[PDB]
Amino acid sequence: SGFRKMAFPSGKVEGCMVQVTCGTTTLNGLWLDDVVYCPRHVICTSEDMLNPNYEDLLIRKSNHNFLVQAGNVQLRVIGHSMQNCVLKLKVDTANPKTPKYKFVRIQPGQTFSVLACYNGSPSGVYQCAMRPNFTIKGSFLNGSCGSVGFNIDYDCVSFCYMHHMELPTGVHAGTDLEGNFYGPFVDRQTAQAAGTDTTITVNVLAWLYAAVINGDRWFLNRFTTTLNDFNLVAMKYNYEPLTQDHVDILGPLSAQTGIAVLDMCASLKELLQNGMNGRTILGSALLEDEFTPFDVVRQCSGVT
Amino acid sequence: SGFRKMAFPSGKVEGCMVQVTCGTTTLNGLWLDDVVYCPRHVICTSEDMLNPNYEDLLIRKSNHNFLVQAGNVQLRVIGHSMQNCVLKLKVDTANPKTPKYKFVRIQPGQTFSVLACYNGSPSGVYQCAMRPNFTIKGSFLNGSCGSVGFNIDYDCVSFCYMHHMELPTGVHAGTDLEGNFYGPFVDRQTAQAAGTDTTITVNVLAWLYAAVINGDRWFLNRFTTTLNDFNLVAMKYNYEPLTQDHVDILGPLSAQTGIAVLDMCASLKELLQNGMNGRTILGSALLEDEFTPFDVVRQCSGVT
Ligand SMILES: CCNCc1cn(C)nn1
Ligand SMILES: CCNCc1cn(C)nn1
Repeated sequence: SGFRKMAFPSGKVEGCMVQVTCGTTTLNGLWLDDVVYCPRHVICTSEDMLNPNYEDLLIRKSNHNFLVQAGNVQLRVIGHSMQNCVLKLKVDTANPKTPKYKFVRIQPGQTFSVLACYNGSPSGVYQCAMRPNFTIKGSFLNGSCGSVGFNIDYDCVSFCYMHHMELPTGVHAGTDLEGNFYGPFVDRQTAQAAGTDTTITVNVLAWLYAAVINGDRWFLNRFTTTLNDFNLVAMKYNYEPLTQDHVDILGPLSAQTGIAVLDMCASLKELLQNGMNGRTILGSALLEDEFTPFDVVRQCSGVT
Repeated sequence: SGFRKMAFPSGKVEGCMVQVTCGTTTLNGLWLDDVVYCPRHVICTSEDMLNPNYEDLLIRKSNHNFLVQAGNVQLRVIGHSMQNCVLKLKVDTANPKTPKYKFVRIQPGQTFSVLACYNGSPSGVYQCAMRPNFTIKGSFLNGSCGSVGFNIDYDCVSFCYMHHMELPTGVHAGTDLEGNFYGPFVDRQTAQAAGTDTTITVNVLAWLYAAVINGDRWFLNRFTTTLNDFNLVAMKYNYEPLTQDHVDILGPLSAQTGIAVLDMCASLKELLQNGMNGRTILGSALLEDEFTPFDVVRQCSGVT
């Protein structure tokens, strides 16, 4: 019993982190096979960052300018290329600790683990969600860029995020491992404001199911609703619309608990309209939206 | 910027987890050097668990009854002993992945990371606090026993917890790595009720400092207080008394923010008396008490 915000075990990713230095900028790289992946803004002077031309900046760079250190050993860079907003540094040594891996681009509402690193050294691991506005609410200090987000399917690491940017509002922006930003963000020190940070409704419902499974049931009411009626209330509270696809995904939790998804929607509707009245659910005073239905099933079933 | 409930990178501990089987019971062991540490209740039939005599049960056990598997390879058990509530299985092979390590017994209010494991395989990592009533609020299913709690100081893993028990109220009890239970709990399926789960005041204050550092300042007020005045209010709200030792420990956060500890106590006093009025602090609607002052300094400074 019990339900925690749980990250994937980080060891397989710890084995991939290296330090990348270009001039006076040090950040983190991801070493998979004989390629080190890092944010292309490693080549920028904080001045450059105001209006950088990456293709022009890169003409001034040679392989030997990219200093890559794996623990206390230097890697030899034998080539470099820019793909979207990431650099790919080809090194002469395959990472011997390379796990089975994939690069995936996640959807808003999907969760992942972040291994926060500084100077290629892991500092901690925490669980994130891609927000509906394509920001993440991370914990990143200067030097943390190139830290990565991932999911693990048994022995295969799916890398989904690389950290690039903090917005003036202290939320985070980054790329998939093909170097494509999530959302409208760019690797430039400019006015970038996030859109509405809506609540990931299907994740809240998942977490309410987690609550029932773990004996927190005070919020269960006598009501039901419809997708359309629920969605009118969701919209009013800046919740993401619930689709039949979401209902289908919650089916297994529905089955396990015997609470119809639309009944749980009617519980959530009353929580939105009435608040928590100073009560908690799974030790939270707000409705948690950074567990997916898959997360709740995984944690409630003990997958390794 | 940003502040997350962050666990230590788990890789050094992942390298230590093994499966221990005695008859039909499989749980987790910790393999350090040529010793596997596991809960002694591995020898119990769920029946045994009602009133177990461990010394008598152990007379019926031989080395060859303890099946220890590290990944898909069997370890040879060449001796076993009981220390308090843990078994020490001596194996013929030193764990080649043994990190620098210590066994420490933590105090209530101290935080640590848990690597939740099943069949010797890591499932996730999360951050816990030893509660003032010597329970922890974990995420543990059947098979999770022998999962461990730890802190990391650069390259040295301090092991502080091994998971043994779920209480009827779904909170968790376990031992240090010398096999001594935290609190009054025993490895018997009997009436064990936890005492008052008080709030770890010094940790709340630490987290309020974390909030100010990260730009959440709405709760800062014009007031101060005294340790004695604050403690009268703390007692009323089932908060742990604040000592001068706690004030001393918060000194560095005081210095960094220029908010005197007693001023922050007066902010916390108003939050207790007035509530949050539907506002959040670092994305929480309740006062978080599972960050130590050391945690806040570490995360706010980016220690690896
Ligand atoms: C535009 C990316 N090509 C740069 C380069 C040059 N060399 C020798 N290796 N990589
Ligand atoms: C009471 C603990 N001693 C048990 C034992 C017996 N052998 C051969 N190895 N360990």
